[PDB]
Amino acid sequence: ELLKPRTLADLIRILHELFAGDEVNVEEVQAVLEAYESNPAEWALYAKFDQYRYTRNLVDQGNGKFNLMILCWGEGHGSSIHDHTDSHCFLKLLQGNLKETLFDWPDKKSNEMIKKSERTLRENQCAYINDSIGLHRVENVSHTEPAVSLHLYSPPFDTCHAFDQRTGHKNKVTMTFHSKFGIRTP
Ligand SMILES: N[C@@H](CSOO)C(=O)O
Ligand SMILES: [Fe+3]
Repeated sequence: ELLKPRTLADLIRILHELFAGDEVNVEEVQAVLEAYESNPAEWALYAKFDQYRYTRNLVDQGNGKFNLMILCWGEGHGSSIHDHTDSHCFLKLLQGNLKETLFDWPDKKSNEMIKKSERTLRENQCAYINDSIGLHRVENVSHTEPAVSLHLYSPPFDTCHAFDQRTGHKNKVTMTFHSKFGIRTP
């Protein structure tokens, strides 16, 4: 039975229930994430920005089944074209807007990676990606408004690949956390 999360804390409790087993009902997880109405007071602790690039701030470790984190995107900050290491990845906007550009997995032959589609993700909306859907880039294209998003990955992963848009060549990258549970983790 899926109920509306009343607060971020309630959302976390609900997620622990939805991930108690060995599989993931993607549509139910997406629905509960969408239903949580972003309340900035509840997540201010995690919203730690860096001047030069987007930051990843761990909120909950999901008793091992998932990581829930808040990403903070300065004006003009974006990601690489990347995969998600055989994990489910949910993205919900808490503040601002992000542009998501989708790409196909490259062929082994070196070639320009052409965009398959793009969309604008708006406040409170929840998107989903996995490697079977494709690769993506996420960017805050705003010149005036920082963006904040809530991300859930299951299983957790701390490495992925970044893809060179001009060739499709990939490189392994290790992901780091700017903070964990509200504490800066240099
Ligand atoms: N996967 C990127 C953010 S775009 O993914 O919903 C990251 O976790 O840093
Ligand atoms: Fe991503």
